[PDB]
This record gives sequence, C-alpha cells and structure tokens, in this order.
Amino acid sequence: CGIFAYLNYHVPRTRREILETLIKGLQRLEYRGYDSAGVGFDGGNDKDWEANACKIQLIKKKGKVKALDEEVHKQQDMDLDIEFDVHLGIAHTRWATHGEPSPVNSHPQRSDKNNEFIVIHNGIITNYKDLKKFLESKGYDFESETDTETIAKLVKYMYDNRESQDTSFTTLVERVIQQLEGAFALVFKSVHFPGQAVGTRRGSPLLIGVRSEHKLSTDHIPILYRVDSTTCLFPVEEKAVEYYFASDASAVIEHTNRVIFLEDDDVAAVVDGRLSIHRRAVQTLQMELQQIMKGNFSSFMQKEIFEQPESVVNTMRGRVNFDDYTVNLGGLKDHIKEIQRCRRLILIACGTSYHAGVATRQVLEELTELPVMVELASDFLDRNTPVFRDDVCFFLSQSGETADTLMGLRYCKERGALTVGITNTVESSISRETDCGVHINAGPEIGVASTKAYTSQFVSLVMFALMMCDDRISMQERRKEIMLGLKRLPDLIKEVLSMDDEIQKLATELYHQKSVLIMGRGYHYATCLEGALKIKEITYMHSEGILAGELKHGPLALVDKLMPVIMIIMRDHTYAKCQNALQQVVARQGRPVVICDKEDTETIKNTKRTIKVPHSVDCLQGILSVIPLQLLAFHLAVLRGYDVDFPRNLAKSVTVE
Amino acid sequence: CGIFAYLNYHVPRTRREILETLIKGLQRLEYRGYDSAGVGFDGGNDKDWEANACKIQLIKKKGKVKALDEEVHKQQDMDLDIEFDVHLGIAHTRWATHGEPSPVNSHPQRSDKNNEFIVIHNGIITNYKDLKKFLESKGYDFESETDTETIAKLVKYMYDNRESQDTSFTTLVERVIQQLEGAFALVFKSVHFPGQAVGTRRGSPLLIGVRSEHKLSTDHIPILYRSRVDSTTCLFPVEEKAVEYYFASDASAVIEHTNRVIFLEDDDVAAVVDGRLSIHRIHPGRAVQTLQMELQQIMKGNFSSFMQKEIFEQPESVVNTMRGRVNFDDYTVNLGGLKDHIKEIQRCRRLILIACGTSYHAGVATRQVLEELTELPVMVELASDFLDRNTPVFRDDVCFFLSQSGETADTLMGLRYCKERGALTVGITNTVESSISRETDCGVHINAGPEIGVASTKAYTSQFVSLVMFALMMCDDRISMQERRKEIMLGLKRLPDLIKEVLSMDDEIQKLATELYHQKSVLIMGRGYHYATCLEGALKIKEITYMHSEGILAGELKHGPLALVDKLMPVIMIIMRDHTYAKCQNALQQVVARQGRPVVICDKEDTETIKNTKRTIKVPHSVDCLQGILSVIPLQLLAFHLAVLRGYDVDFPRNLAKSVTVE
Ligand SMILES: O=C[C@H](O)[C@@H](O)[C@H](O)[C@H](O)COP(=O)(O)O
Ligand SMILES: O=C[C@H](O)[C@@H](O)[C@H](O)[C@H](O)COP(=O)(O)O
Ligand SMILES: N[C@@H](CCC(=O)O)C(=O)O
Repeated sequence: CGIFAYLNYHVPRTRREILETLIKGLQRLEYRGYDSAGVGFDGGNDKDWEANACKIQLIKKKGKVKALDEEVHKQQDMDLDIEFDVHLGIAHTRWATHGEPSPVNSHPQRSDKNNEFIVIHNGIITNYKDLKKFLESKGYDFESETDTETIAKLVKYMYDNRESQDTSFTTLVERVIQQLEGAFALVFKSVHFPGQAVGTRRGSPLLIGVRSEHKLSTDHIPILYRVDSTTCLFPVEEKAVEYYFASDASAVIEHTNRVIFLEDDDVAAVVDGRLSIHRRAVQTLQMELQQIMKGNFSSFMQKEIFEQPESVVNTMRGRVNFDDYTVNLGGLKDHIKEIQRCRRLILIACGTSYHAGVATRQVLEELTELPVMVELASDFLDRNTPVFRDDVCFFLSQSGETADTLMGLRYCKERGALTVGITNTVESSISRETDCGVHINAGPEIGVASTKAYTSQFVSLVMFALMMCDDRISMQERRKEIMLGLKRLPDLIKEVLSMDDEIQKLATELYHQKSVLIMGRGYHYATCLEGALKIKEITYMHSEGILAGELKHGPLALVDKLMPVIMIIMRDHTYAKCQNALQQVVARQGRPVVICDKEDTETIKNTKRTIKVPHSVDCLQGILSVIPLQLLAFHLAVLRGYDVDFPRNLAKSVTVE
Repeated sequence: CGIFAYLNYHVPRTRREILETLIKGLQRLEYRGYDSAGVGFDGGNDKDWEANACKIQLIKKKGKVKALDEEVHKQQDMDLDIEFDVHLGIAHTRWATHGEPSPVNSHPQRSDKNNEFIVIHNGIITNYKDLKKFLESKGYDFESETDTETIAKLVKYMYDNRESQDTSFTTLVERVIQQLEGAFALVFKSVHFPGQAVGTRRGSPLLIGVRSEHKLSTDHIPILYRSRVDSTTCLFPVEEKAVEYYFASDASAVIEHTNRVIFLEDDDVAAVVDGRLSIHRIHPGRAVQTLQMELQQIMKGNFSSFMQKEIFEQPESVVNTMRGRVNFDDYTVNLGGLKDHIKEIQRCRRLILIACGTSYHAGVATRQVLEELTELPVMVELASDFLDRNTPVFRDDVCFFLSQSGETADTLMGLRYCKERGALTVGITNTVESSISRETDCGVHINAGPEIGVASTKAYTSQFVSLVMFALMMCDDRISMQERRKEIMLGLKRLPDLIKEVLSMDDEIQKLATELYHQKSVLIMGRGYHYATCLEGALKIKEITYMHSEGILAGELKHGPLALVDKLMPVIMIIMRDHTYAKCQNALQQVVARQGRPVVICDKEDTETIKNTKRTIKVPHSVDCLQGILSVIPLQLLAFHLAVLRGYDVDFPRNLAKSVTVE
C-alpha cells in the first residue's frame, strides 16, 4: 500500500492543482498497491477558502490509479477553480489482499457520515475486533470490514471525551495509538483542526518532505515528551511552506529532496505551518528523479532488465579494484574479522531474494568453507529454526521491509547471531536493525517483478565471498578468475540483451501453452526456479522449475512431445550430467528449448531451438542464463495481453502478513 | 534386470517342473520393468539325465514372461517328462541398454553356436568395446549388439587358453571379471561343468537361497583366496546330498521356496560344485541369514493393483515399522539398530538428511520435529545437488541417508562422500543388505515390507515414523520434553486407526478425482508441517497421473505465485489445527479474494472451514508432527483414482530410464 498527502501552507493552489498533486503522488506509489485508491480533501464551492475547511469530500474507486483519476475528473458538483491558500489533502493506494477492493474498503476511512475525522493507514491493527466491539457499544456504527475504520472511529471517541476544549490534535492521536496494536503508518485530517496534519508510525515507513523558497529554521527537529520557535521546523521570515507525507520516497523526490524519516512512536504534527515531532534529523536524499522514470522504455520492467549492465557496475562501484584485484565492502569493514570467526552462514529471504541465495550458496561454501544454509523466511519462522551466537545471518531484501524477512531478523538477534543486511533501501528496517550490511546500490526498482535487484544481490554476495577468502594463498587464482569475470560481465550482459528479438520469436511459439517446465542443476538450479517464478508472476502460465538431477525420480513422467521444456546446459563441471538430463527429456519425445554456451557446438547442432549465451566464470554464469528468462517472461506477457509492471493479484513488497 | 536360477541337486525334478520354476521366478521380477526374457536349460530327450548335460537349449523372446511361458510349452522337440536328478536352469528379464529388444539380444547370451557357455547379466560393462575388439581379433564372432555377449565370449577364451585340463569353473570366471569394468550381477552355466553354477557381482545385488530337508554344514560360509575346498569350507547337506539352490538378484523370487539366503558382496565368486557351495575372493565369511519376508507381501491379494494395496495397507505397515521399538506399556522408544551409536550421535553438533525424490520429502516432513527434539541444526539435502556443490561436511556431523531401495546412485555417492569426511553415517532403508545399509556406520530398517508399486506410498509414511522415533530417542533424557514425548507416542498409538479413518473417505476422494478428471494443472498449497505434504502429493500426481501438479509454500503466495490464482485454476489447500492455523486461513482468504475456489484438506472438527468451503476432505485430528501422515494419504489416493479414471495402469512405470545405445 501507499500513503501520500500534500499540505500547501500559504502557497496558493487551485483545487485542480491539489488533486493533480495527489493523483501524481499515488501514481508514484501505485506499484505498492493498485487494487483500489482514494483521496480526501476539503469540499465546498465558497470563493473564500476559509469557509470550506469545515467540509471534507472523499472520492474513492475500485481499480488502478487511472480509475480514480477519471473519477476525480468529470465531477459535476466539485468546482476545481477554487484557490486554497491553506489546504491538506490525503490520498492512498491499496493492496487489498483480503475481501473486495471496493470504494467502501478503500481509504481514507471516516469516523462518521459528516467526515469529522479521516485517516489513511498502511499496516494491520492486530486488535481491531476488540476496538470495534468497544466502539460499537459506545454508539458508533461501522460501514466497512477494514481494520483501518476502527482507527477513525477511535480518534473521534477520544475527541468526544476530551477534558479541555483545546486539546491538541497530537494529544488525540497519542491516546489513539496507545490503544492500537500491531503496525501502522497513519496520516490524520480533521475539520476541527483545519489545515493540520498528524503523521505517526509504528513498524511501517513514513517520511515527511518539505519545500520552501525561504530558509528553514533548523535541520534537526528535537523530540518532545508530554512547541516554541526553537522547537519546530518552519520557514524563518515568511510562512510559505509545502509539506509532503509519504510512505515511499519515490512520491516526494519530484518535489524536494529534503525529507525527515520518522521513527517508531514519533508523532509528527503540522500546526500553523510548523512541523514538530512529539513522543529527528533532516536528510538530503541521493535519489534522482530520472531513476524512477521509464525513460524511453514502455515499461519499468523492461528498463530495469536492459539497465542491468549499468546497475551491475553500480553495485561494484567503489568496491572492486580490478587493477590490484581487491574487494572492499565498506559496510562490512568493522565486522568482517568477526564474521570470519563464526562457524555457519544462514541466508534468509523470500521469493526472488531467496533465489539469489540459492544462486550463490555454492561459491559461498567454496570460498568461505563454512556451512551455508538458505531458508525461506516464512518457513524459517514456522519451524523455530535453531540459531546460535556464532551464526552469521544474512537478510536479503530489496525493500528492507518484507515482514517475514524482518521477523526472521529479530528472531536471530534475540539468539545472539551476527546479522548482515543485503538491501536496496537505505532507510529500511532491515538495514537499520542489522549489525552491518551492504547497500546493493542497484537504484530504485519500480517493476513489481524483481530483475536488477536479483543480479545486484547475486553480485553483492559474490563480492562478500571474495573478501572472505582474501587471505588464502591457495585461492588467489580463483579470486582473480572471478574478478576478471566481473570486469567482463557488463559487456556480456549487453551481448545477451542483443538477443531480445530472437527470444521474442520463441515467445510467439509458447504463449498459447498452459505449462512449461524449466530444468537446471548446480549453479543454474536458482536460474530455473527464478525463471519459473518470473513466468508465473507476469504471464500466469504454469511454469515450474525442476532440479535436473531429480527428473529420474518421478517428474520426468510429465514430459511428452506436448509439454514445453526449457533446459539450461552450461559449460561447468555438471555439463555431462546436464547432457544426460537432456537425453532423458528427448527420449520422452520432449522438444526442449536449450539455454547453452555459444561454443557448445555439440548442443547447438542437435537442438533446434537454442539460446546461445556468452561464456563466463561458472559461479557468475547464473547472471547471464537468467536474463533470457527475464526477457522471455516479458515477451510472453505482452503476447498474452498483460501488463508486465502490474501483475494481477499482488503488488511489490510484502510488508504485512 | 532380473536374474533367477534354480539348481536341484539330487532332488529329482521333471523338465516341466524345472521350467515352471524358472518362469515363476521371472514372474516375481516383472515388477522392476523389462522388454524381453529368456531361459537356459539342458536340451536332449535321453531318458538318462546324465547324457543331456552336454546340450544347452535356449528359449528367448522379446515381450512378456507370459509369451515366454507360451513359447516353452510349445516346443515340439522338447519332452517335458524327463526326470533330472541334477540340473541347473537360469532365467533372465532384460531392460535393454545396449542393443534393441530382440531374441538375439535377449539373455542368456552364449559363447558360440553350440552354447558351451551361457550367462545372464544385470548391469553394464563399460569397457565392452575394447573387449569385443580383442575377442574378434582372436577369432570370436559376435551376433548381438549387447555388452553382455563379451562376457560369454570372454569366458570361453579363458577356457580355450586354460593351462591345465582341470582348471575350475571359478578360476575361469575369476579371470573374466578381472577384465570387466562397470557394474554387473552374473550367473554362468556351461556344458564343460555340468550341474555347476557360478555367480558373482560388482555393484549389483545377487543372493543365493538354499533349501534342504537335511542339516546344513554351516550357517557362515568362509571365504577363500587364490585355503582348500573341503567339507569344513563350504555349505552342503551333511549326511545326504539332496539340496536346492536359488540364485536371484531380488529375494522376491526366492522367498516362496526358502527364507535362508546368502547375500554376496563385490568380487565374491560363488560356485556350486558337487552340490556344495563355496565363495572365493580375488576369518571373513558370508552369513546364511533368515529373511523376514513372505510371499503374501509381494502379491496383490484382493487388491486390483500394488498401488492400491500398498496405500490401503498403511495401517499395517506403520504398525510393522513400530514393532519392537515403541513400548506402549511404559511409553519408551528403542531402535536397536542405533544401540551402539546413539550416545555418539548425541555428542554431534549437526544433522544432515540426504536423499532423492520422495525419500527427500520424508526428510522435509520430519525436519521441524527433529529440530525441536534434538535442538540441533537439521539440514535437508537433495543428493544430486549435495554432490554438485561439494557441500562442507565435518567429523561431528551425523548424516542420514534415506532410501527405500538402498541403492540409489546419488544417495549412495553422497554416503561415500560423507564417509571420506569422517562423518557418522546412518542409513534409513527398506532393503536388507542393500549398499546403503551395508556402508553406513549404523542404520534402521523401516520394515514396511517390500514395495512393489511404481510410486513410494508406504515407504514414505514408514520413513516418516522411523524419523519421528529417532527424534524421540534423542530427547529421552530431557525432563522438560517428557510431556511432549508422551503426546507424540500416544499419537503413534492411535495412528493406525486414524489412517483407517482416512482410508474410509475413499469415496469422497473419488468424487474429487471426478472433478479434476479433465484438468491439466492443480496447485497444492500448505506450510509448516504440511509443506512436505504439498511437495509429495504434487510428485505423486505428476508421476502417476501425468498432470501438472505443483506444491507451493503458502507463505510464498504474495511473493509471486498467487498470480496463478483465478476462477479456472484448481487448488488444493491444507489447513490443519496446529500453530500455523491462522496463517493458513490467511492464505485461504488471499486465494478466495482472487476468485480461487480451493478444495481444503482440513481437520474433522474444524467447523468454520467446513461451512465456508464447498468441498473439504475432513481428516481426523492428530498431534501436529504426525498430521502429515494423515494429510498426504488423500493425495496418494487422488493420484490413484485420477490415473484409473484416465485409463492408466498405476502399476506400469512410465519414464523408467533413457534410450538404448545402438553404436
Ligand atoms: O518477482 C518476484 C519479487 O521480486 C518477489 O519475489 C520479491 O523478491 C519478494 O517479495 C522479496 O521482497 P524483498 O526483496 O523486498 O525482500
Ligand atoms: O515415488 C517416487 C520415487 O519413490 C522417487 O521419488 C525416488 O526415486 C525415490 O523416492 C528414491 O529412491 P529410494 O528411496 O530407493 O532411494
Ligand atoms: N546391459 C545388458 C543388461 C541390461 C540389464 O541389466 O537388463 C543388456 O542390455 O543386455
């Protein structure tokens, strides 16, 4: 899900300009949830904007942001020309994992039929049933089946039982969150507090961007405990200021790169255009606007596939020195020596990030000589896996917020393990709570299906392995071989992308099929699992990865002349065994597409359809052999008429159960 | 593929009775798969059986043993009433690897046009090319495209170039196997050594059954090296000569005649000369042991297939697995196979389970309870990948090797890899004297009885129970775990009756098979204790039904696979009453919200799930770490009934192996 709110303080904006900013903020967050959306703003058609802050209008609609954009427009009652010197608008795109994605269930949620209080919520309230029963007894009636509604009905209850006539907006939200359980990121708007916004979080990201032509009072907001001009953030000599609440930085970068990352239990509040935090820093983001733009590509997934030559270079920038063959990961400098004294590596992740661990398990075993265990986070938790003080636990997470991965992190910390975060989001929970970590530095990934995050994770884990063995005389040549591979890897990726058209032809031969089996072993077990997940996710074909050595133990019975098969046969030590699997498939009359080496003339001669990828070091080849499957999934999805960026039934980053 | 030979020594039999015995032997071996078969026996219709040993008749045929039995009872020249006081007959079923299925390529293979030597062979001679060229350069002409023929020709070369007039049959075979490379089980017969048999093996099972009404000379055969062959050296009936020997590659062909067997080992050369059995190599000996196997265990009975029998007899196989090991009187567990090792095992620091296919799934199904009760790290490895990666193994690892057959190559090579690293090795097997049970430090025979069906059914659930039993041993000194152990053992006590309860819903499973009859895919979703159930049920439905079933960890749905859900994709979800119940319900809501309409395997008493879902398979509640046995059985049956609806033969293996070398 995604949160966005726009607060213009003495920066006159028309209602049209305001609603455009909200929609434009949701579009930036749409990849976080696109089942439904809604906006909340001040209604009324009084030329004087001050007589309109007592009327809150809600426009919510099932579907993607484009459906809400059309609903906001061609509205007969709303006059879009009214100028607002001060105004607060809140918006929200929803990933509806439960129930119907109906307007009633979209946010903002309201406290009554006159919208005295509205709220937008990311997360889950683990005790909304108790609150609902309590609030129902006190006379409040509910209209939706969302846990968020109990938050709106509760901030009104706290207001209906306030001791003084001027209890601050912060005081009410404080009494609310004290009764809530679980995780939440909230933005409140009320008619009783016109133009005032309150943002708070507990286990869900929430940041505040600020723009103003004038100097700002400070760059380090002080926290308060239960509000003068040396305490709040505001413009000095004038009032003009613009604030931006958001659950993701992609919605704010276009307006400003000055954001305040809230923390758990921080209750931010904008009163009289002044931002104070109750109960710290003011940072400069390094993201650029072009990083979250399609550019000349028709989709984000295709851009992020084709930019992998550059993102791989960015992952290694400042860390790999090819002149002297040295590897330094700054984030591990104060911990690498103690990691070498540990006795086991555990890699914990979900989905494609788990596949990145499968893809590097072998070279990690080889270069560290430690046991390496790779776990799916959800199952890791279900089993209460044994963990010890001399374990090193890696947590692979592009977003750094995946719930199961984060819970795994806290589980391992409670048992005293050394924790390492491999993330692509600097201010994420996983990067904060780990003892040390590496930022894979791939740039923002907007496509729901991970592409560059996978290859950048792959590379990051290889660089770690290279550090772990840098004191072994016997492994110096192996390190050189690998680092030369990394130097040549970007150009070889380019060589693979130049086969786009050849892979598109193959896609036209498969797009009508129901299933496809993808087979590999060794270094390319991960390749066949990840290709199968990509094809599942964006084409909806029933693709399944099968370990090639396991064919003879049952699954080969599926194969006949009608079952599509893709096989990966590379030039490594498993080549002869892969040739046996291919022979078994052909004996069953399978007509497989084979991803093989350009020089593998024997395979190329005897197979009709081959994808000929260039050769690299065996422990880097998985990067090259997975990219044809990224592209095949892309082209299969287009032929079948689906949107590669917005696959059905899900969104990007699983931050809740 | 299947070897059987029958030697009656001063036990008179007619040619008819001898041939009936050979054919019956081959019938016990058909279940392994084959494309042809043949027999070898003495020809000639001389009323005196002694004048017929110089003539060897072969009857081979591409096709089934029934066709061979028809060929045998159709020879106008063979008089079946001749009585042999001494005779050796050999029989073979072939799964072709070198040469197309045909009469000439069938076994027995012969050394010349007069059948001076004949041999039957399980395996592959990897250097048959060099041997065929050498023999052809010495004037020996080949008629088949099989590697086996080089063995028959080679033994005649050793005979033609023998130094003394009385070089033993064993000496000739010793020199043959010195030149062979690869895997083989072999039985030889020759007109030059009438009534004598020689068997030998390298990397392929071979055993000898024995029966006599007279006392046998020993129950432990000493080994000889090239040590004379006298009455203190070999096995024989003491005061009289009468004795019968049964060579076989599988005890299933011996057990209806005798349960006294000698299992051979690599490079043993076993010979029957003058009715006496000796074993040569190039003090140690080979035991005559009693098999706890009965013919009824390898017969269908009143079931229409072995798959149905072995599924429906799981109440009895689970009981058999626990016999002598779980005391339900004082609630203790004792695995005798681990007596001299359990204390060393308890000092190790990690458990590794290594296996293939469904045996790997049994590791996945018991991983959590092993972690809980041992408190050690438990790693579950697919054997082939384990080998590809050169996985780190250490002297204080305990490595488990799960294998119904005890011969699976990758599992067996994983075993040898771990032994080289000094790990303590444990075999969980269902086959007496298999390679994995022999080469591990200690082991447990799951004692499910022989598995004749193509797919693992009872072997899986018996492996499950054996691993739970081991877990219970590992924590028997822990005060804090005594209530948990008692709960589990009470669950084991009730498990047979709860399996019967699941089986009594067979009609409900058939209705589900009707619904999925026309479907091409089905996703099977679960987590925790029932992750393995998803993987294992999906494998059975692939292997037996030939439809695209896939197991999917429920916690992974929102990470991609949920995109497959719509109103057309069939889904089976497992929702049991354990600690992941709420998370499983969450998965169900996620699927239903995207128009999925899953069938749910759930607890018998789970009222909420049953009312809010159309079709539910309701199984009885058990302890959480045993529920996987009950939740997988409906999927075994679903695989079975779907295959029957679609007209498939559940006892016919499909993939089997790969193509045949034509060269
Ligand atoms: O195409 C697949 C997705 O990329 C998905 O499987 C993702 O890998 C997981 O949801 C983990 O998310 P994080 O990488 O943010 O932890
Ligand atoms: O039903 C499937 C088969 O049983 C297959 O998965 C595999 O070949 C065995 O499970 C492993 O063989 P062993 O258990 O004999 O090692
Ligand atoms: N390789 C031999 C024997 C195969 C088997 O074990 O049946 C052949 O093809 O004749």
